[PDB]
Amino acid sequence: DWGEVAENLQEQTYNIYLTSNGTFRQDNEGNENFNYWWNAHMLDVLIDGYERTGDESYLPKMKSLLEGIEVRNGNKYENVFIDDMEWLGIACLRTYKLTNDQQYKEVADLLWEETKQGWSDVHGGGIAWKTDTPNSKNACSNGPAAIFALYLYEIDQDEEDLEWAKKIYHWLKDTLVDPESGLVWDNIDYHDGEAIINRDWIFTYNVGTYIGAANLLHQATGEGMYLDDAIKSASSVVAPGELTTGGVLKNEGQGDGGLFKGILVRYFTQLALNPDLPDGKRNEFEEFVLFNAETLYHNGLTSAGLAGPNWNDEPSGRVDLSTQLSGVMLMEAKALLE
Repeated sequence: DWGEVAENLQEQTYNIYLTSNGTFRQDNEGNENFNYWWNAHMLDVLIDGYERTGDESYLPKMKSLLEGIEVRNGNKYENVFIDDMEWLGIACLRTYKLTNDQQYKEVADLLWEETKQGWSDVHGGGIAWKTDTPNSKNACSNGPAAIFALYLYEIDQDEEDLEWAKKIYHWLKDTLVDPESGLVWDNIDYHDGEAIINRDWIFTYNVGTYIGAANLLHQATGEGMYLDDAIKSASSVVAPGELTTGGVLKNEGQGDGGLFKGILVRYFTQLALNPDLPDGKRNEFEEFVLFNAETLYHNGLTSAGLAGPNWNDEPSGRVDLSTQLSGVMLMEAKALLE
């Protein structure tokens, strides 16, 4: 069953990438480089496993990871990459909602304060990409920020957190979202004195976090406009276009790009579980997840359980942790859809 596929990928990922301090190394060829936001998504994958199985063995692995991230980041959680902080904050609030472990909440609160400090009037709003790159406002430092704020609002029910979610999402939609397709451009930045939007870089995980934010805003407010937003973006993901090759989410390389597919699948799946989704869209989205899962399972996984950047070809060399996490995420999402 899909659950057993996901469990096997979980075990393989853990054993191949485990390294010092309960964190996870950059690749399977001995590169020990610490990648903060990849390890945040490893936390996300471990939570996926815990939620599926209820197996208590996930909990020490999660906790060690949380603490190891702090150590390998220089004995602090703050990072000059603001998107990094947002991703870890999301994982921490997910875990808090599931375990009530206050250590995760305290980390998330620190990171939320860091995140808000990244907002500025450059380009009319939005959270900066990095604390030393204030003039770049990126989909990956805003979509996740809106999700982070929505999890915080769901938990502490402080209205200022929903205010923040709405502010962030409104700026994102106005600036970086194509009004017709709902695809999401990577960033707006100043280059040689002038403001440029990179429309060439349409990445899976940016439309993914836009969908995720839209879906959570729908759940936080009830307003159908958010669900319509989510549906338009997701429908453009399913239909043939820039993000698919033969009905399969495209190869976006390794390194950071290796993780992009998995993040889209995560939030795509959360949309498909939205109770107010029309039945036809639900069936279509579930089918899309199944088709990608089948394709990776039969054509992309090496015998040892490693997924490559192209879910249709087995990798023959280095596999970065990010790439592998995307495969694990797809399988956990399929299992979640039963």
